[PDB]
Amino acid sequence: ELLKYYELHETIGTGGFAKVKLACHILTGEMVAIKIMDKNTLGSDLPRIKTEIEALKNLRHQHICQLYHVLETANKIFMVLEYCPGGELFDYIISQDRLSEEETRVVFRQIVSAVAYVHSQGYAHRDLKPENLLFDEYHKLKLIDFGLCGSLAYAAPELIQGKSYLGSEADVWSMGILLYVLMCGFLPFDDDTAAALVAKIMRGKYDVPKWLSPSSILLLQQMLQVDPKKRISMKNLLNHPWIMQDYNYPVEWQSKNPFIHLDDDCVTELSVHHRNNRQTMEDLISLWQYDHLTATYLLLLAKKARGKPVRLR
Ligand SMILES: O=C(Nc1ccc2c(c1)CNCC2)c1ccc(F)cc1
Repeated sequence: ELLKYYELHETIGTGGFAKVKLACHILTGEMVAIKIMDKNTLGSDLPRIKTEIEALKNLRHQHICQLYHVLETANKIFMVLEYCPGGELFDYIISQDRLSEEETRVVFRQIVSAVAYVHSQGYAHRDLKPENLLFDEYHKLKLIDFGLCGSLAYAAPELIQGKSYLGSEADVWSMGILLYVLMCGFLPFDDDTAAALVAKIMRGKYDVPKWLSPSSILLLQQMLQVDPKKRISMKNLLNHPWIMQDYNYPVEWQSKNPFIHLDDDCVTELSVHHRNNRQTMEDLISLWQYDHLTATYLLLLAKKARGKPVRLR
């Protein structure tokens, strides 16, 4: 209803919180994903989502899944998001059992990039797990659900015991757990009772498979220090020996597509369409409301990047 700015297609994952519906932006012809939140189901965590959405308006990175449009009806919230055909990182591992060191490295370098960018913008994800890591058609990673139950396995020990934590030192712990599951295909700390799970995280002791290389084991033990003072810093991680073991350059965390100025061709096409001049069109865009204009601009930008003509129907 009312979001007939879009033709609706397939359903690609329902949660008891938010469902995702596939869609097509009428004007641009561009494929999109729609996260459908129900305000009734949220309730005591609506500002949780509003703050999540407000962070997501200020993040423009190649490994962050792009927000196009927010739409809030009487009872529903619609997030219009970058289309990620490739699927989830979680489902990518379970199908390969585990990834090669060389492939984990390729993927890991992308997580580091997305996460470093986020930090530089003065945010921490505070939930890095393979269920938040989507793949595009070019098999590049995109980061989702910035939100902050079964994230207890990926939780930092100082986060567990309600101590004073830094959001980056936590993000580093999470990336250690993720690095483990990438190479092994199972969790380093895992238990049926959640108290014994909490015990193993504090103990800091974990299994090491025979297939793990020494540099791997060594990076893992740098990353899964219980004491946050002892954990590897984000700064030291970008140019780490292991990280640079195949592609001998540090992580390119800097946004490769910054929001700088508005694109000329997009502004001219929106001016002809919305039947007003360049300046009145530019002012209207620069307001960045995450309405249909923001979606049309950002999706015309997408169309331009593909080498398709910068035109609405
Ligand atoms: O576009 C998304 N996923 C997607 C799109 C197409 C297909 C899939 C996932 C998986 N089956 C093949 C087709 C997507 C993007 C963002 C998001 F938060 C949730 C889902």
